[PDB]
Amino acid sequence: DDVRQYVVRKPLNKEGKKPRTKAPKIQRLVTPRVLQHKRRRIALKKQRTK
RNA sequence: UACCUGGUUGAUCCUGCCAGUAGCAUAUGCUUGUCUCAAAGAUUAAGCCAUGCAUGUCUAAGUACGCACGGCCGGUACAGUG
Ligand SMILES: [Mg+2]
Ligand SMILES: [Mg+2]
Ligand SMILES: [Mg+2]
Ligand SMILES: [Mg+2]
Ligand SMILES: [Mg+2]
Ligand SMILES: [Mg+2]
Ligand SMILES: [Mg+2]
Ligand SMILES: [Mg+2]
Repeated sequence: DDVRQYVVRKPLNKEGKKPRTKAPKIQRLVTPRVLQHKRRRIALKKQRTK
């Protein structure tokens, strides 16, 4: 299941401004950046060993 | 600038101090037109304090769902300033 689908959003409607919806930033979410950081942490050990 | 002078006697030569002389640093008195520097509640009380200020800090890079502002899609995690 996808977490990004099930985020609880907040409606936000002030007088004189268009209606809006806001959702929080998901924390502890596996993203390609996290995997790439782990990949480089692994890849530095190979350089040290060589 | 390696310097002296007056004072004890009726008069003289001495010892010997007092006073006289020139710097310096604290206060004080009188006086004071122009410019450059410049010390400044140490001395008696490390005695007592009204009031105000004198230590705070964010980058692309720890944590933003404060519309407090703000552009597009509009479930389509999180645009950006903060
Ligand atoms: Mg995280
Ligand atoms: Mg005489
Ligand atoms: Mg003298
Ligand atoms: Mg003039
Ligand atoms: Mg004092
Ligand atoms: Mg004192
Ligand atoms: Mg002082
Ligand atoms: Mg100070």
